[PDB]
Amino acid sequence: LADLERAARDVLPGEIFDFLAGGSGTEASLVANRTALERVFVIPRMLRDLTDVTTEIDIFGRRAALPMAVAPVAYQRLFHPEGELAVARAARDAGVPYTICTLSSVSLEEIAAVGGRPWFQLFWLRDEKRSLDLVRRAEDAGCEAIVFTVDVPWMGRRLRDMRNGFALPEWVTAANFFAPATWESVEAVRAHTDLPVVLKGILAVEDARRAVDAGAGGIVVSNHGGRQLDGAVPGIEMLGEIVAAVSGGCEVLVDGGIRSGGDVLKATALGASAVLVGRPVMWALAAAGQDGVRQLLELLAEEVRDAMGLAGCESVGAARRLNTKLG
Amino acid sequence: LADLERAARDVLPGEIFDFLAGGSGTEASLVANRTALERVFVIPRMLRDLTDVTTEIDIFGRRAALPMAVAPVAYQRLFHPEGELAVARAARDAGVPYTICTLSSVSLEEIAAVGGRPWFQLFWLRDEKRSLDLVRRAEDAGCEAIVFTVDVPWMGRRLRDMRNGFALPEWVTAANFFAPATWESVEAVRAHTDLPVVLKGILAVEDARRAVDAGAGGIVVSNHGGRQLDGAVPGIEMLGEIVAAVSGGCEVLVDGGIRSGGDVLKATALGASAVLVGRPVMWALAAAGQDGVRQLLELLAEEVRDAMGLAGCESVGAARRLNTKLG
Amino acid sequence: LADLERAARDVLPGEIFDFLAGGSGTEASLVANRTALERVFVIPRMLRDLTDVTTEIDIFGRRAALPMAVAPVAYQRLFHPEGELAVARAARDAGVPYTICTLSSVSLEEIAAVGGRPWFQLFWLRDEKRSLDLVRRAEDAGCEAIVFTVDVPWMGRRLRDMRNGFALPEWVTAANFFAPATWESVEAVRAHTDLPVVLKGILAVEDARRAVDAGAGGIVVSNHGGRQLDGAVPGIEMLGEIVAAVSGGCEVLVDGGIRSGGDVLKATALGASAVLVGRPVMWALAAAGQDGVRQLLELLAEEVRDAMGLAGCESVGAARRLNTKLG
Amino acid sequence: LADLERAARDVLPGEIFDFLAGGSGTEASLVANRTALERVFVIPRMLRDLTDVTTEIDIFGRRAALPMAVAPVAYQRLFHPEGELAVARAARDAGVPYTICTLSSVSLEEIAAVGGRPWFQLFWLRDEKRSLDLVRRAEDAGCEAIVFTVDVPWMGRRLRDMRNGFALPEWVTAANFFAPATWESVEAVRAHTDLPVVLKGILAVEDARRAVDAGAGGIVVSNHGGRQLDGAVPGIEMLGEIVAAVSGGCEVLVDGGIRSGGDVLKATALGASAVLVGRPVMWALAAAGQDGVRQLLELLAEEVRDAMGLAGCESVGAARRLNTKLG
Ligand SMILES: Cc1cc2nc3c(=O)[nH]c(=O)nc-3n(C[C@H](O)[C@H](O)[C@H](O)COP(=O)(O)O)c2cc1C
Ligand SMILES: Cc1cc2nc3c(=O)[nH]c(=O)nc-3n(C[C@H](O)[C@H](O)[C@H](O)COP(=O)(O)O)c2cc1C
Ligand SMILES: Cc1cc2nc3c(=O)[nH]c(=O)nc-3n(C[C@H](O)[C@H](O)[C@H](O)COP(=O)(O)O)c2cc1C
Ligand SMILES: Cc1cc2nc3c(=O)[nH]c(=O)nc-3n(C[C@H](O)[C@H](O)[C@H](O)COP(=O)(O)O)c2cc1C
Ligand SMILES: C[C@H](C(=O)O)c1ccccc1
Ligand SMILES: C[C@H](C(=O)O)c1ccccc1
Ligand SMILES: C[C@H](C(=O)O)c1ccccc1
Ligand SMILES: C[C@H](C(=O)O)c1ccccc1
Ligand SMILES: C[C@H](C(=O)O)c1ccccc1
Ligand SMILES: C[C@H](C(=O)O)c1ccccc1
Ligand SMILES: C[C@H](C(=O)O)c1ccccc1
Ligand SMILES: C[C@H](C(=O)O)c1ccccc1
Repeated sequence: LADLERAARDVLPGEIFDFLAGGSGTEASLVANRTALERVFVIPRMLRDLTDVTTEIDIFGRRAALPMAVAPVAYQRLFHPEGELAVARAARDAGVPYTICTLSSVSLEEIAAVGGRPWFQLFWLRDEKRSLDLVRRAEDAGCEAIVFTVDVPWMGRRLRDMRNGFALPEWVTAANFFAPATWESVEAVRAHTDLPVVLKGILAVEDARRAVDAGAGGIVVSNHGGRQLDGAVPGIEMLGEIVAAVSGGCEVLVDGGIRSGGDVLKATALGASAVLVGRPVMWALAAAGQDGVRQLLELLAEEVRDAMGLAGCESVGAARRLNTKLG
Repeated sequence: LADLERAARDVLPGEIFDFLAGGSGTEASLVANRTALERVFVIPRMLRDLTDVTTEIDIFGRRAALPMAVAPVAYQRLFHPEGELAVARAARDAGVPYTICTLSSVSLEEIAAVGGRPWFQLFWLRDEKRSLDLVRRAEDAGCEAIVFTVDVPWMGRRLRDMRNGFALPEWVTAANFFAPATWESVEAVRAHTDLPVVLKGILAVEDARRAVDAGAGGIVVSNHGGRQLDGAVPGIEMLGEIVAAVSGGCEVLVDGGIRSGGDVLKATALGASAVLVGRPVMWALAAAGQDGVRQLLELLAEEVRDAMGLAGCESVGAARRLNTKLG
Repeated sequence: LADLERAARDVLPGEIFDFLAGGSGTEASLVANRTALERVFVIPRMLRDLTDVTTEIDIFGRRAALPMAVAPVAYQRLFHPEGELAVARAARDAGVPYTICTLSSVSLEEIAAVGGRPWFQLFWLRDEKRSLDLVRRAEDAGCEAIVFTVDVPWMGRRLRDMRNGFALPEWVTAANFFAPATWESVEAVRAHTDLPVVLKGILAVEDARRAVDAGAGGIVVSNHGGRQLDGAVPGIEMLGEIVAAVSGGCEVLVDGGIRSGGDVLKATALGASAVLVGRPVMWALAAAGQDGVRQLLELLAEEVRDAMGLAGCESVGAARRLNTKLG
Repeated sequence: LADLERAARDVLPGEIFDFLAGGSGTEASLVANRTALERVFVIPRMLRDLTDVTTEIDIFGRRAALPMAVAPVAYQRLFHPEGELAVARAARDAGVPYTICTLSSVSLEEIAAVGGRPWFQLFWLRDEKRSLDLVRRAEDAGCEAIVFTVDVPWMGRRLRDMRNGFALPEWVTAANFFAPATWESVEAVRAHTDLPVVLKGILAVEDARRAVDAGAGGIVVSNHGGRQLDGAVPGIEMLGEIVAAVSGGCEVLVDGGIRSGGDVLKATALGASAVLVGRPVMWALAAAGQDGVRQLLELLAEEVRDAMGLAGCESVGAARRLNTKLG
């Protein structure tokens, strides 16, 4: 919700609010994530049984309360002193998976100890052995999926951060402590874990197909929130094509700009299994810590149920069968 | 007309003007109703006989003076002290059907006693028997059609109203005194009345077809003025597809954003039998009571005749055969 | 040119500037005339012989210096005291046809006496005999074509004029001194003159075809400058379709929003034989009388030649064979 | 980069900043060059080997460091006292071809003596012999290609310059010291040089094909930065069609609005061999002379490499095989 964004702008130092809000380049891809969702209209169905509307899904072996997970966002102590623990606690209590980052400001084992349904996001290290160590650590700690970020051979050029000369406060560190990943890297991860491997940052149809062929359990259709290639298509504009191409071969998630339950409904109707949400979770953390994130997740939960029922869907499956029109 | 909107803003308390003007969510569907009409252009015909231009139609057994009816709008005493009686009187005198609401602030029997061509809008009650009682009451009072609202399994989230903490003044009540409706509910209504049943809030083509199959006498292609699902397609964007699918099997009405006789002409040219008009009627009621609504209906009548003749149509039938271009 | 518009706003009384600038309704069709031209892009050709670029055309038996004529605009004494005589003189000297109006503020015989290539615009009178008298007068005076306006069964609702309570100054009159025209009216005119009859205000393809069948020598594809049906498609959006349908059976002119030589080039490339120009001619008349109109026509002549040659066209015929892309 | 534009506005006299920034007419084609690029989105590829990303290309017999050359811009002493020598030096040092203009404010032999990879832009003179002299001079001086400008049968109408009454300062001259070029002119140039002839200002597909047939070694798909025909399509909107039509028969360059490495990537993905960059180079020259241009070229080099790798391309060839989506 947009209320939370203003609250976060008030509390955070400007340069940190910019690290959070910004995109790469001219921010064309950042803006397009929103434009893309705004142009999607749902064709709701009427007069269906709504006696037992449920927003639950099963994904990567487990039930989730909503078709949504908290996206990986590095260094969450930048936003609140409890950082990742505040968010992970709120996510647990909401029944939403939480993605622990490779660049988390609290150790992955500490965040996993919170409980809930933790996933682990991997950045490939120069050193196949350390990469595979991180994976093994995550698995030993009870993470349920490996979200391999594949869109960051190196970081995008964030002009806000360069303009600010933004740097990590010395009170924030990479508590778990890089090279471009390839398909060979994916295979090394797949061969070393029994957890589902989910490739995050896929936009081309042939890469979605190859992800299935590679043994991925999922993909996240994503332009990294407009922070990587400036001019990369929004994931929501590729999603329907990608869902058709994989034809049920893996879960297909999407992110970028999801700001309401209606947006979740749009993504579902375009064929997404679930969405990730990034910036809004951080606005809520900045504004009110754990209880802020809890309130955000409850509002999203309400909005998703509302939208589903208004659209005649008693389940997320039904929402996936909704048609859309581009406006 | 837009003159009336400003007049109403001046006279009404802010929170009531917001209950009236607002949509759900981000108001995306509210804005899109207008955008959709603005992008439609008519291809007028020339050099046709206009000696006897008539705006009359026959609908649900009766003549109407224009291809238009007053939409159901709950609690019209919110806008003027004479509420529904002022509007119903003006509608009668203009030869326009008036839709009496389930949530009317004057009793349905009182409004029907005004005369004219009253229709009755139904909200389904938890309790098939009370629902069917309302229907029987309406029929006994001389209502000519049952407008079953099928897009409100529960109310949309109106953020204006939540922000205002808007509530009914204790001087406005539901003078006729809820559960999600299904297709079984439609059948129960159809089996209990000889009046045409008109399903209001249809947007999917397959729901329009099923409405015909269900024995509806009409549908209203509608996103509830942008007040229900935020992100629901505008009815005007579905209308041509829907008209083709039903292929004369029931009357096909449309609403949402109709603000002029030219807009009526656009809807007709897209295949609508008639339109509903909501907010403008309430602006006129707020501004000048019965005579306000009369002046609005006379202006609309003038604008419809003007537009028709400019477009070479001596009858509404001819207007339906006009072609359009999207701009 | 836009310089002239400001100059005219300065000199004219507000209500007269509004009679000139305004459209009907919400001015949707007025704005769309401009939008339509702005979205058209020309694909220029290179490396062609331009040794003898000519902007001349033959139309309705006679040479014209440019593919352009002055549109019919009633009551030109509203804008300058010399009214129609100032404009007709400038047009003559530029080699541009001038359309004398039925509602001219100087008599048709006086304006024709100026010389040049006068056409005569007809409004159909209640009274076939008086209509045919006007036609005969025009023909006896040496007018070369009858421009039958077919888009005014009655006048559009000009809200600017209603708001101003605009009325003709008693010093402006209809110096030549109404009913809806039909196809029978066209035939009566065609049977009573040997001059080419040009139907002005055609937008539907089937009306363009029927115009040919009816023996018209031309049509003007036009929404009457956005002053008749509000929501009528711009002529420029129908032109290519219309040109294809008539397949050389009559001349096909266009008007609405032409504001430069580049706009003339766009219209030509879409298949127009020539354009009409209305409002700009009146801005020039208001600003500087006869010499104002002369300067406007010389600027347009320069701009047309410039655009043609830049686009590799040594003749208007070649310009008609240019391709376009919609942006 | 946009930083440089403001810096240049500060330092340059207004009328010179306008000679540089302006387009012809209403500047519709100038704006459309930017719009066109902004609507192009790239579909990046992931997980490819990026161990040796190279931005180098071979063109017209020689290696270039980037798929980019400095566009021909007349009279560069207008912007800085070192004019063309400052730019040519920076280009040399960056490994970017520099296009020497026929209307250069330093002699072509002086600029060629700088070294690097100089090309020579030709304007056709009234006098085939002088034209061919210029060509021979360029060839004798070591220029590697002849960029024949074919979109200037005469200059466009630059309203900024007419409004300013802009004229060359007497301290700027055409140091190398006109008629419309035709296909016969192209042949005369082709027959008189062994250098590749590159036709600059092609927009029609059939002109691109005829350029190949004529023995051109390249074309530049271009609307001359919006300075020639106002309303000419942007080159970027024709590029994909043109690349398909020539089917490898010559190099296909593009210009107009390229303002970042991401823009270069878009052009490549649409099929361009390379781009030209005009205005930005002049902003950098105005702001900081030779070192300004060097800094611009290093920033562009960084941005091109960044974008390529983010998009999974280890070479420009790979970038050409990227797909795009129009937004
Ligand atoms: C401050 C910030 C940090 C991020 N850090 C990471 C990261 O460490 N790993 C990752 O895969 N994605 C990262 N992302 C991208 C998000 O996972 C997600 O793709 C993007 O934020 C989704 O868009 P949304 O923020 O619009 O909801 C980050 C995003 C932001 C805004
Ligand atoms: C204040 C308000 C109250 C409404 N109440 C009802 C209602 O009780 N029943 C119903 O079916 N629709 C209701 N509607 C929706 C209208 O019938 C209609 O679909 C919508 O207003 C049409 O759009 P328009 O207002 O843009 O003309 C209401 C609309 C407004 C603005
Ligand atoms: C003040 C005014 C008066 C007009 N009078 C007439 C008229 O008497 N007869 C006619 O056929 N068209 C008339 N028109 C329409 C023009 O002939 C022409 O279709 C329209 O002005 C073309 O558009 P433009 O003004 O954008 O160039 C008039 C237009 C204006 C602005
Ligand atoms: C001030 C100026 C002068 C120019 N002079 C020439 C010229 O002498 N020869 C030529 O072929 N193009 C000329 N051009 C056009 C450029 O070569 C190029 O096509 C255009 O600038 C590319 O667009 P960009 O400026 O947006 O990068 C000129 C452009 C500008 C802005
Ligand atoms: C992936 C993520 C991002 O900001 O996109 C990131 C944040 C900080 C440092 C490295 C990467
Ligand atoms: C005009 C409207 C819009 O884009 O607001 C629209 C919605 C759905 C499909 C087409 C157009
Ligand atoms: C259907 C209608 C509405 O506002 O959409 C309504 C108004 C007041 C209370 C309930 C429903
Ligand atoms: C450009 C114009 C508009 O959208 O204003 C248009 C009207 C009808 C069809 C296409 C375009
Ligand atoms: C046709 C023309 C017009 O304004 O469109 C007109 C002007 C004055 C009076 C009648 C008609
Ligand atoms: C993007 C550009 C525009 O509309 O400015 C365009 C010109 C011609 C064709 C398509 C797009
Ligand atoms: C081609 C170029 C231009 O400005 O487009 C030019 C600049 C000055 C003088 C002549 C031509
Ligand atoms: C909505 C978005 C945009 O134009 O910003 C888009 C990007 C690529 C393709 C279609 C739409």
